[PDB]
Amino acid sequence: AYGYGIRYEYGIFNQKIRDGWQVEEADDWLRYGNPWEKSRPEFMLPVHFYGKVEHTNTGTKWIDTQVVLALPYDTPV
Amino acid sequence: ENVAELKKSFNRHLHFTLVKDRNVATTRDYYFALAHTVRDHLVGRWIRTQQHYYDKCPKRVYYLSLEFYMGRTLQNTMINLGLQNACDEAIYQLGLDIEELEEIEEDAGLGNGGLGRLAACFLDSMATLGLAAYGYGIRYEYGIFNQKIRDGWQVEEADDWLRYGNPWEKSRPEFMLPVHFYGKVEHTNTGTKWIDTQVVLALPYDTPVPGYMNNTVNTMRLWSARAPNDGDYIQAVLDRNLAENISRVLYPNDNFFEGKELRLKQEYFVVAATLQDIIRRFKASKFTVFDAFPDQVAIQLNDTHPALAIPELMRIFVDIEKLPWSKAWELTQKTFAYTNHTVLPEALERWPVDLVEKLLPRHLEIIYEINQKHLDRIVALFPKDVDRLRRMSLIEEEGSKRINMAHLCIVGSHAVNGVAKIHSDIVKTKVFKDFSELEPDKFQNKTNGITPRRWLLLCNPGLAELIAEKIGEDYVKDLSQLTKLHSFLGDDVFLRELAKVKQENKLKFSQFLETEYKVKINPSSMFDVQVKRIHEYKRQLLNCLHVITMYNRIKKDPKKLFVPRTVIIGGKAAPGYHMAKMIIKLITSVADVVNNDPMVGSKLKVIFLENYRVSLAEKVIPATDLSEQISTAGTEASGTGNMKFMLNGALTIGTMDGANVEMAEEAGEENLFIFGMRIDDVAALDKKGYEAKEYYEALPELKLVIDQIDNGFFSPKQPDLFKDIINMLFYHDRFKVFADYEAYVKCQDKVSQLYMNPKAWNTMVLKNIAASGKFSSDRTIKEYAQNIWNVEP
Amino acid sequence: IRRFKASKFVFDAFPDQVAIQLNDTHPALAIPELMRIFVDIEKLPWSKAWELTQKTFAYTNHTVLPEAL
Amino acid sequence: ENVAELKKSFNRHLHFTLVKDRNVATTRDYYFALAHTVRDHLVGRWIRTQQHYYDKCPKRVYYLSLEFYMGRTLQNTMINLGLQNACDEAIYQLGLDIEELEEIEEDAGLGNGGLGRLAACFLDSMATLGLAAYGYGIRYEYGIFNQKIRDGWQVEEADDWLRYGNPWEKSRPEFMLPVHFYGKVEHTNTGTKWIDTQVVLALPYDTPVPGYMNNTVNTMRLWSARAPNDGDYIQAVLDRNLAENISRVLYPNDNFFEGKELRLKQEYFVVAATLQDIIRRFKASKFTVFDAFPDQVAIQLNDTHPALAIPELMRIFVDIEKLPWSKAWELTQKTFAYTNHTVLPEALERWPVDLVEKLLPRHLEIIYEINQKHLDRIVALFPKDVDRLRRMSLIEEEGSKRINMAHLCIVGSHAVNGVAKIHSDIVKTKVFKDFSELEPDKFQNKTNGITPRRWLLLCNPGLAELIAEKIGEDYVKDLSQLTKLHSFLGDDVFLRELAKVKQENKLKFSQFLETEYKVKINPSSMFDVQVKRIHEYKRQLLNCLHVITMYNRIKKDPKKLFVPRTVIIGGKAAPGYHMAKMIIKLITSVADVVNNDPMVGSKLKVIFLENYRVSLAEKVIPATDLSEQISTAGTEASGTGNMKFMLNGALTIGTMDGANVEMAEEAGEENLFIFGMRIDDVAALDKKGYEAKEYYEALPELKLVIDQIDNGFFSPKQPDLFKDIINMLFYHDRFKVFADYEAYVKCQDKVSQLYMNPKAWNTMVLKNIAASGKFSSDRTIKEYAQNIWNVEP
Ligand SMILES: O=C(N[C@@H](Cc1ccccc1)C(=O)N1CC(C(=O)O)C1)c1cc2cc(Cl)ccc2[nH]1
Ligand SMILES: O=C(N[C@@H](Cc1ccccc1)C(=O)N1CC(C(=O)O)C1)c1cc2cc(Cl)ccc2[nH]1
Ligand SMILES: O=C(N[C@@H](Cc1ccccc1)C(=O)N1CC(C(=O)O)C1)c1cc2cc(Cl)ccc2[nH]1
Ligand SMILES: *Cc1c(COP(=O)(O)O)cnc(C)c1O
Ligand SMILES: *Cc1c(COP(=O)(O)O)cnc(C)c1O
Ligand SMILES: CC(=O)N[C@@H]1O[C@H](CO)[C@@H](O)[C@H](O)[C@H]1O
Ligand SMILES: CC(=O)N[C@@H]1O[C@H](CO)[C@@H](O)[C@H](O)[C@H]1O
Ligand SMILES: Cn1c(=O)c2c(ncn2C)n(C)c1=O
Ligand SMILES: Cn1c(=O)c2c(ncn2C)n(C)c1=O
Ligand SMILES: Cn1c(=O)c2c(ncn2C)n(C)c1=O
Ligand SMILES: Cn1c(=O)c2c(ncn2C)n(C)c1=O
Repeated sequence: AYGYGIRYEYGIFNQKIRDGWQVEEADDWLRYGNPWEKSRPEFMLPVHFYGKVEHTNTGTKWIDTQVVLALPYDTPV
Repeated sequence: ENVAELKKSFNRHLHFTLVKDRNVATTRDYYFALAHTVRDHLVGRWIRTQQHYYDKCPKRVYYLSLEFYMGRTLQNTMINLGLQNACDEAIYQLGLDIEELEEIEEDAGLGNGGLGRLAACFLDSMATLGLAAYGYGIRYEYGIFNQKIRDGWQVEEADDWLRYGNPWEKSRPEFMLPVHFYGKVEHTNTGTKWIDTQVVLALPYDTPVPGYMNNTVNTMRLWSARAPNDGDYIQAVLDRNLAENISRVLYPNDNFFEGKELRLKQEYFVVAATLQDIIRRFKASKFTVFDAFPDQVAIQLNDTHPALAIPELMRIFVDIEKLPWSKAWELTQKTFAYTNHTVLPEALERWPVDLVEKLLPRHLEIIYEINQKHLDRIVALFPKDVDRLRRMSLIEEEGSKRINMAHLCIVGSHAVNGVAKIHSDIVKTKVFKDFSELEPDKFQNKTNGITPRRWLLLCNPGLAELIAEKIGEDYVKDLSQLTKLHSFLGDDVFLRELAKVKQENKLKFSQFLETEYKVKINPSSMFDVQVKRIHEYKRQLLNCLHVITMYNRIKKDPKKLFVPRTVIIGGKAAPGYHMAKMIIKLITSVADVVNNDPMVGSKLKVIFLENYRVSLAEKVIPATDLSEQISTAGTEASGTGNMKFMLNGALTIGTMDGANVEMAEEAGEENLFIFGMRIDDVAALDKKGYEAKEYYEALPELKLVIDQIDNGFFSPKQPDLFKDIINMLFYHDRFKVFADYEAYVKCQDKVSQLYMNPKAWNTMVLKNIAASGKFSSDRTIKEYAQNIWNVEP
Repeated sequence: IRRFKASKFVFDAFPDQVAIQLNDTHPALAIPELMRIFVDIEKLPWSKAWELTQKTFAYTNHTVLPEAL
Repeated sequence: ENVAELKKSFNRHLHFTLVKDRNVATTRDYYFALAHTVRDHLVGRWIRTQQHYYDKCPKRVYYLSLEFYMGRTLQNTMINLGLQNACDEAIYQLGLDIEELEEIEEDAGLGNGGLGRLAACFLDSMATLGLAAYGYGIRYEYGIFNQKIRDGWQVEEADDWLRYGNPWEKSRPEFMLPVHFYGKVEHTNTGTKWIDTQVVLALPYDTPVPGYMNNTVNTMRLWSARAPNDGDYIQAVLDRNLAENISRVLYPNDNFFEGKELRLKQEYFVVAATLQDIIRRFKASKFTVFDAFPDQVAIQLNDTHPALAIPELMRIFVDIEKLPWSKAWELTQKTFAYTNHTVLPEALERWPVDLVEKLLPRHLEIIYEINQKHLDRIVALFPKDVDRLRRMSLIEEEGSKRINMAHLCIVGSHAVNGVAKIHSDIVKTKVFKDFSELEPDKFQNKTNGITPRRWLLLCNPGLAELIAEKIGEDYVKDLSQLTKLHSFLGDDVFLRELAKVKQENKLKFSQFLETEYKVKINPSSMFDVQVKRIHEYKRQLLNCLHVITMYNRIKKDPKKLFVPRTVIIGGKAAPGYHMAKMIIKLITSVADVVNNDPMVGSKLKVIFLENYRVSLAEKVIPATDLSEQISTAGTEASGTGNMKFMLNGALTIGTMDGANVEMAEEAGEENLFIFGMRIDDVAALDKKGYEAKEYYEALPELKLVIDQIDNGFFSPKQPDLFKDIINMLFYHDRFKVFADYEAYVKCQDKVSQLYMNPKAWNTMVLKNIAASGKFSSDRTIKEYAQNIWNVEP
């Protein structure tokens, strides 16, 4: 088995009670470092967003896209 | 188009076209049903394409050649039409294996090697670029012979490729034409008349040439010889074979001139038919009327083989269309362009005027007049220099008069090109100096190329997919896009994936080798490959020396670390080429000793790849680690196999000759294993004098090899079997094998070193593949379109 | 997909080597994305790819609350 | 320590730290495993060193700078720890190439050029001398951008140097600190209070600085910006980027002031954190308590960038530690020392008081008070001279009020120094005349230096070994020992060995050039190099004129003996520096015409060295024959690249400017190719009036070059592409390029003459290297230690 998700810099917020109301504080869980994760840079990948669809004889092409990279981090289970 | 409908069409053809059902259908039957199913997808665009050319009348390009080394058509057609994946699925769903059906198809081997394969790659490129191009050749009943090895020797078998029928060809009876021979000339008051001739009919067969994913389908028109219809009755009917013998068989000579009357008939046959077909088409279009001819028609001469086209066109314009000489000649020079494909003396076409007088009387007269107008000019511009007249004449006088067809092509053409920088240079400043000095702008270079469809997409889908997943499919039509590959030089994973692709190709090709040959293949060894026509200039002999060399080093120190190799050498030898046949026997003799010696084991295997042809090149090329391109510097006009291996992930070891020089420039010299003498070194060694007995005396490793070959170590039953080889090496070797021996071996040692460093080896592989873009035949044709034919996509 | 190709692999065996559980609808786009890869990248016909897809994916519904759909 | 144990440690890290084995390990993985293996050797001495400083409390030196151009750390660390040879052997025994692993390491390019590299050389020197020194900067997520050339133009790419992680840095979370911004001031009865501020946290990262073979390891502490922890929730979390943008990227400007609010934030950010960290440390040691502060702490201001430190310290002493102004001010002046690094008007920092009022309200008030006490004094000593008050004020009134940070540094410091005799002189008697007249003993000179470890031992091992075999290894710590080299001026063999070293460096660097660029390199040609940030004052343009000059002479008389050269010009241009970018395009345009003209051939090659950085300087510098140091006299404060080339065997051609003047003094003027106007000539030409159209009218060779550049000879597709360059040269050239053209070219001709006399050339080379001792940064720091910081090794 393999789990697949997103490595959020900020997880679910830390909740505090101020004057009886809930107050949210950023959960900066990686500030001091996480020894349990292992970057795997050789497996980085590009992800596309936006752009448009071109219908050519070589089939449909998704062009003019903005690219973002995906850097995986493995945690042992 | 979709899977379900492809299954129905297949079953429909198996039934109505093959008259079979699943219980009685043969493998050939399934293949024909699939072939017809795919073939139907071309018809619409083929009619549409040809109709478009008629309505818009773009300038037409005619590639005239005696050779078209087409290989197989089914897979190629499925890829260019975007049907492969669908057909693969449909066939699989019908319970069949498409790969097995594909092996049924006979190769259309109407060529000898490069020259014929270049023409085939050009058609693909011209169709992919959307040009109104037409290829014109001869529909040989028999192509290049099928090669077999019996008792270590090459044995030839007729290549009866049409026996079972050809679904990819379409007879065009309405365009049949008569071609004349012999007869005599009559200079009357109504024009010159070529009469009392022997007539042979030419029946054209059209084969569709589909471009890659563009809806364009051009035509390859091949002519067939047929007896006219107008002593013993039986013999007379049988004698009809004589005429039909004209398009019977392809002359099996690569880079060698054989002045056989039948060949001269094939040259004129294809030429007379083609030029009459182009003229008819011209006059049938929207068009003194001929002034626009050179603006509507461009004819490329593939080597001097179709040289007769120059006078044939003149004959037509003057005797048929009644145009004055001066005008006829002008249009001719604007119409023709000549490609010189070789510099080897033995390959030069020099026809005895006696032979030409008897067979083509009217053409001899025209060639003589062309030479007169030609020499009158020279005499004017150089009143003194009479030796220049002799060197530029279309006629050679020394002994029996002969015609220099190359000279004839130069004067009747407006463009002349070599097939690689170093070759074109040698052609312009050395071989045809006297001509280029007068007409400098006439000579050019058009470096050869190979189509990335058949030679990448078709032969190595794994590599095409890997590349495509990283930089898109853009590269198929614009190969210079492979340079983006440099972005991943430090990407360890992409390098492991690149290697996996090669290894899979090697594992598969290995299954082919253990199936066709006894030998056990070390799948981890290095695949050292040299496949091309057997020639002394290509030096399969040099390679053979290195193999025996490696063998001895192994026997000498069995415990000495040796990088394993599987040396593969293949190629057909011209039937009458004695030295080529002997070289084949030597290789087969070596393999026998090598592959069966317990001490060498899996360290070294040698294979003489039988029946090397296009379909076989598609299998071994993707599986190669090391490509041997070792002809003597200045002897290989260009080479194309070298490009094939470069595009498919192999490293190259060769001399600075042909296109090898340009490969080094594109990828960087350090990323190739260059060695040996260069154009200048060979010349120096010549002026001085090549004494082969010196290297033998100064190199012990070479001496051991030579002694083994000379004393019978590789032919115990026949101690002097290789005498002729030894004799040529020591006294008649124009290709200086012994002179590059030392550099070659040292180069080979470095290759072995690098092979042991996968990271380094594949890194270089990636730079080569990244630098192969330049060699796509689309780029070659692009330069032809712009600088010679003046046509646009 | 890269792992599948690097193992002892064309894609006919994909569903027999790969099972992808979609935790609620959040990763729903994985379905059309695989179709995209199969068809636009791997050049497989639609019918074949749709078949490989359904065999590969499994969906787990984690709620019926209208505001969570 | 020994080979076997280094192999085990390497394998131990590959396994436990990289979670890899040999079959799946990447090149980056091996590099990290080696890096960690070497890194372990520093820990013991790093803890020991810092513990020693705490127990003995020696005076501490803090080098405060916005820049640290560190380059790579692995090799440097192996050399200073005496591990290189052992690691090289271990790695080789593991089947790897240490050189390939080293190339994986990203440069820590947190600098723009000299100013940042000087700081880096200083840390090395301070650690080698055993000083209790600390460097303080900003840990930029992105350093100086990575440069690429696309279509002849410089293109910028983010230098994401931390992406894969940095083994040489150590987060120190327990020392995190808050830095405030904005807010307002409150003058209460319990002290002044700076409130309602925006807080940003600064997280320090420590990097060890190992001295050469001495067991000392100091620290380089770089600060990182982090958002505090105490509308739409998502946006709020995302908005945390704003604060963190403070230490996001290094401003890519060399010698140019950009008054951007973000930059002002970086200046204060690094300053507030540093001063609070030093104060805390001070109060945490063995210590009214602050009276001993200046005896325990010395802070050097690298240029005016960290000028805010003066008021920040005042703010701390008065508002936090509750010290009276008079005392606070005294301690401050005893603590700070200021180094002026430039005299170029455009590089001067002048912040609009409006910007400072909003961002640093409490600091504006303190700067105003400092100016009041400052001007009250002047008014006293010069009751009449009111214009003197305007010229010495910390505030400039002309138009929008601005703050002269340099003035602020002078009054708050007890020492001010230039970076070279001629520069310091100009700083003391001209630019700051009004200040030095009152406080003469305040101004000094501290000629720049470069570390012989990285810039000799690391970059040119062959030369270090040759030198070491002749005079011992003593010179590494005392470079003035190179003078013993004079003992071998007539030693023909030592001269042939000196030349071999250079040639090897040239052959290796040549492989780098043919690998990165198409061009074919003449390994025997003269390596003419000018690598530095692109500037009009540095005159890469002048060099370019000479190249075009040489090119024309070659075209003019192809058969005229020409001493072959490989001209290399490289350097990054500030992104918004238009003229610098245009200059790059010109050079690339020239190379294209030059490198591809058949008539010039191997006589001349031109290369625009892409992405010039520390690791690249280490490759090209050892490979240089001729070093171009040709900035206009009086414009280069000092220069350090010039020193690098001198120590590595290159001859210099330049003007009497910066440290070039001192190089001539040490080696003897005749042993350098000096030319052009001098500080006095340029002034005369100014008073008179520089009319560039005169030299163009009086020098045909220059006119030809100019016409070619202006008429499109180097940009056919864009005839007026270089219009802006021509326009500046003829009407807006403050660096008088045309004025030194003639002298420069004549100087260049003499260099060519000498190059043809190997004995003479290398003899001069030896005198230069022998005279380079003075330029070791150990000597520079020694003078800083004795005359400004008052600390001992
Ligand atoms: O960063 C080092 N160790 C690591 C150890 C670590 C790793 C993973 C989680 C927690 C701690 C470290 O302290 N951190 C990584 C975290 C971050 O990125 O902020 C904090 C380190 C050890 C070392 C030893 C020498 Cl000699 C020089 C530099 C060094 N850095
Ligand atoms: O020739 C027929 N189909 C063709 C189908 C075909 C066409 C072109 C190439 C290969 C196969 C056929 O079998 N061949 C042509 C080849 C040749 O030239 O010898 C072999 C055919 C189908 C059919 C069906 C009926 Cl009911 C009667 C006669 C028929 N002939
Ligand atoms: O992060 C580990 N090693 C570290 C090792 C390292 C440390 C510092 C610089 C480079 C490499 C790692 O791979 N990186 C830190 C870099 C980053 O900040 O992204 C990349 C690690 C080892 C390990 C071993 C197990 Cl069993 C589980 C989790 C693990 N993480
Ligand atoms: C490509 C090819 C050739 C040309 O090979 P060279 O090595 O260039 O002589 C010859 N024969 C076949 C079958 C080919 O596919
Ligand atoms: C040394 C160095 C410099 C300083 O060069 P000058 O010629 O003194 O301006 C600039 N950049 C780099 C990368 C250096 O190594
Ligand atoms: C006469 C002849 O077959 N020439 C061949 O032509 C091909 C195609 O141009 C070249 O690649 C090759 O080197 C050359 O030997
Ligand atoms: C502002 C700035 O970057 N100044 C630079 O400082 C270095 C180090 O002192 C000098 O060598 C150089 O000539 C000068 O241009
Ligand atoms: C290439 N070649 C041939 O193909 C050949 C030949 N002699 C006969 N043939 C067929 N010779 C000498 C030759 O060099
Ligand atoms: C088949 N074959 C040849 O083709 C051959 C030969 N000797 C020379 N040649 C060319 N021998 C002995 C032979 O058996
Ligand atoms: C050095 N330099 C720059 O770095 C610069 C500039 N203009 C913008 N920039 C970034 N100018 C005029 C300049 O001289
Ligand atoms: C990339 N680039 C520039 O950077 C540039 C320019 N013209 C001026 N500059 C600065 N052009 C035309 C250009 O392509």
